[PDB]
Amino acid sequence: SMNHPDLAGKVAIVTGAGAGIGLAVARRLADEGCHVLCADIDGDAADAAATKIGCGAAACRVDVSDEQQIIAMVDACVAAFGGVDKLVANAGVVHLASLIDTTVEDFDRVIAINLRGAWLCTKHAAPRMIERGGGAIVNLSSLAGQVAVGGTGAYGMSKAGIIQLSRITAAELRSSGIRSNTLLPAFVDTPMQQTAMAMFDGALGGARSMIARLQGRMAAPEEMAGIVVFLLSDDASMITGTTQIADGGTIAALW
Amino acid sequence: LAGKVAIVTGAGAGIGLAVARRLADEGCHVLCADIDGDAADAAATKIGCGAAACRVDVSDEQQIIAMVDACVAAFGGVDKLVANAGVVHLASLIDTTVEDFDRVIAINLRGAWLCTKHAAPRMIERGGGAIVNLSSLAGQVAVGGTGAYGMSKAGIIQLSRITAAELRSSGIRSNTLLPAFVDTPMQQTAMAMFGGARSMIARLQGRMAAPEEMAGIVVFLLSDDASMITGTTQIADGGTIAALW
Amino acid sequence: SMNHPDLAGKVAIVTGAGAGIGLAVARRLADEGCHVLCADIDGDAADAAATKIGCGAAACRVDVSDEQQIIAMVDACVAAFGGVDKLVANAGVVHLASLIDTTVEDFDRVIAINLRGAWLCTKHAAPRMIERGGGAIVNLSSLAGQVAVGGTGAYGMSKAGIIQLSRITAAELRSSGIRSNTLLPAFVDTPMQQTAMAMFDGALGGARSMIARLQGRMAAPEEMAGIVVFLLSDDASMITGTTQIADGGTIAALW
Amino acid sequence: LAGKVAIVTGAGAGIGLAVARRLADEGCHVLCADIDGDAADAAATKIGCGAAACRVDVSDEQQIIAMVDACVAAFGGVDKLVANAGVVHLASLIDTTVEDFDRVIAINLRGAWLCTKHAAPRMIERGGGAIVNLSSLAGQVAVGGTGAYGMSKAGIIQLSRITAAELRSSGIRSNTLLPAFVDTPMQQTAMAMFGGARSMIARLQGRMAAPEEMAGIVVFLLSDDASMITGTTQIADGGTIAALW
Repeated sequence: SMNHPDLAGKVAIVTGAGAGIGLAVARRLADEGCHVLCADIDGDAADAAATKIGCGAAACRVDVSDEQQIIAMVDACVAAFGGVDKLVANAGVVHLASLIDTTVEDFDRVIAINLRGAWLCTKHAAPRMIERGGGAIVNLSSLAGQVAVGGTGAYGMSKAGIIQLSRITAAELRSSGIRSNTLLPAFVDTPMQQTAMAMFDGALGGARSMIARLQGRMAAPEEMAGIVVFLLSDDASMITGTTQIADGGTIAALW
Repeated sequence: LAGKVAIVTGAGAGIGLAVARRLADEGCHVLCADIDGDAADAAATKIGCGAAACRVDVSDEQQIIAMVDACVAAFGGVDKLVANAGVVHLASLIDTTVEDFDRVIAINLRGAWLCTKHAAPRMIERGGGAIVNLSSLAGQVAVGGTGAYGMSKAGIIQLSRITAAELRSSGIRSNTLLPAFVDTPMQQTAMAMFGGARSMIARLQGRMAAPEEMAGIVVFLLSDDASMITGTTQIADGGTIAALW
Repeated sequence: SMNHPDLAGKVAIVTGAGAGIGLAVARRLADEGCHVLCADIDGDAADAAATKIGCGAAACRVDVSDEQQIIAMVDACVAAFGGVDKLVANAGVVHLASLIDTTVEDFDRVIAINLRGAWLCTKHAAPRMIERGGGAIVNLSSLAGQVAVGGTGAYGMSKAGIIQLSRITAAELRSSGIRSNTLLPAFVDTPMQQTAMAMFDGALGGARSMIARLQGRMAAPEEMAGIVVFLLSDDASMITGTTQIADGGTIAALW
Repeated sequence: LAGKVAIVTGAGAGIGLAVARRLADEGCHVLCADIDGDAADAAATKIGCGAAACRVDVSDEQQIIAMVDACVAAFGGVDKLVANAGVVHLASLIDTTVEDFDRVIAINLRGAWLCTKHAAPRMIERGGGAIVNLSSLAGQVAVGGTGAYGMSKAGIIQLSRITAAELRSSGIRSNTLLPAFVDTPMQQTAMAMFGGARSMIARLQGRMAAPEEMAGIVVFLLSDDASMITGTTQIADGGTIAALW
């Protein structure tokens, strides 16, 4: 576990901060001296995150499928802490259906919340970062956005779109002092994926053994948070437009 | 590929037209689908050899279903699909509007998916088939201005992988073609917003590619010569991303 | 199966043309109207390939670990057919050992034959191609050169080096009219890999079932030859410095 | 990382020196290995805090074995390894000689492998460890002139994957760092053969990177914060390959 003094007094917005990776990201950032706006679709969970964290952190409710609500989030961060230095777009949904059974309604929702949402956070965060002299962004994608996982079509399509979001953000805002990188976790112990791992094949492992074989073990959300906080830090001054693979080796070999 | 039935979306102009003509030269029955019915008819007419024309708005699932059915009615079934329908949009990430984002995704990514969603069951009925989704180098490397476009093209790259994955056991293959700079009306309009176009092309890619050059790759990807190629991202960029030029 | 009239009367050198992918490449090229020099470490196998093929094709012996022998190969192709338009570097060895047990002697041999060999073929082929107004090259690598396969360290290191060979060849010779691309087959029915698949784990599939799960089925060498001949053709005019994955989907998903 | 033991090859100058100093700031015992013994001593002396110096020619397996043993003797064992030793060579693909190719491979690729070969058993004896192999953007994207160099750097990228694969169950992680343009003597000499250096750097990467900036990534990759990062190729190129610049 490493420290970053460049993060003391910085302001960060974390979306999906109510549970899992986002709650883990919010708490780690607070411990680095950040002012954190914990945003979530579930208003109570957001309040509860800020309550767990302390460190003067604040909460707000955001449905990242609505642009106006994203604008109101950034406004609230500015009004609570004076500006915006860091962004972690982590809000998202998982959806499971074969590619040929997925409905348009489901696809639209998954693209709106995941892809359109991550973009809109960058669209309204970045202007405020430019005023501060630069900033850092991490969008959470998934291994399913670069490698196929059966049943994750819509989801995977949205998560691929996020991987490219970071590149185009890096390209367009590097001369404004802004960095953007994508984090690709594989299998993490969080409520969001617990819905997903209900997927049980004709074999009794297949989640438990699937995950052990591919990744070695289940990942703790805390292990993704240390990566996110590194990527937001000045130790990552030379890292922009990259896909950070944090999959415990999953795609490094034939397992 | 003689005797095979192919649907090509955006067949009215550009790569789609070169792809349709080229599949026709290979003995293939071709349904030319386009949002412009006159371009569709004009293409089918230009090609001549059995090709049918069809008007499709790939933002509308119902019309995509009708297009596949039209191809079954005209030709018996469906063996090959080339999803080339698309739109370009230019605007910075921060100046892009929700409406333009939604429309670019709807047409490019959703449309490409829906085309596979409904063509694939017909390929299953035939014992298998092959899909080539047309994306862009801009779906993998950021070109400034091309946010919503690029994001949608990136998602198509992933469409092909998930398709290949779930449908391999049904004998269906899917790959993405990533052209860079090709002489087409869709692009020429785009590129006309000018390290500017002319010299970038010469330097990265060597010269502008013809739509025909792309067509011969599509056809290769659709053929039994590509029988062990599936879920891949095919780069036809003249070296652009291979080197620091 | 598709045709290419642009290949009639073209001259191709195929190394490792005695068996497997190379024999398959040589025979397909002959059927496209190519003059083929079938080169192999095993002189008899080379003669026998040219004998199977007919079509005026010729044979020569080459140990691609020796530069002089590579020079003599190109000389013989020039003397037999007048020049050199196409190259397929396919000569190679497989070696199996854990990364920590591999000897220097074994590493050196595997790098010399695979990596140094493919390079040297390009070094002495390319000048002759430049005289003809351009040309095409395919180097055979392996999925093991981009993804880890346990026991293939040296081999995999050499095969990665080949993937980059193509990029640097494309870069340096594009303005001379020369294209270079790498083919990455996974699991093919050839004698070269049959040594490899003797690798049997604590489970009875593990080759048979390993290969079915990952790739769907065993690949026929003929299926790699159609890809090589495409890549050498003018239908690939816009393809240079790429890694052609012909793995039947192996790395497209979590299998 | 306090209390951990690290071997850094090529610690005498450049990224290696920044890596050694930076691990020292983190409470880590460091063996500074370099082909130049004076640079090794000078580095260990500059750092001061327990660091030992060691002369190594990574083309020679026997000296690599002695280096690991020296680190065990000095500090008890080995937890971390940073293989940064290397040489640059410039020559076109067709003008490169077998001798220069052999030497570049020997030092860069073989040397990096041998360092892992012998350090890893010591990491196993400790319950695990972490490796960072230093490669180059030139190992993935072709820079003209850099053939043998690039080929060797590409192989290192694969070293890290096979290492991660076979050694994950022993608690060992391995990753590659791919810097682009960093202000170091090794590079400055290289880059001095001048779309030329100054402007390419500004355009692709934004500015030249400091060796320190690279060091902080190495340290991150060696830390328990990177506990779910293994077999990866870490890109620290300031955006170079993310966009068409």
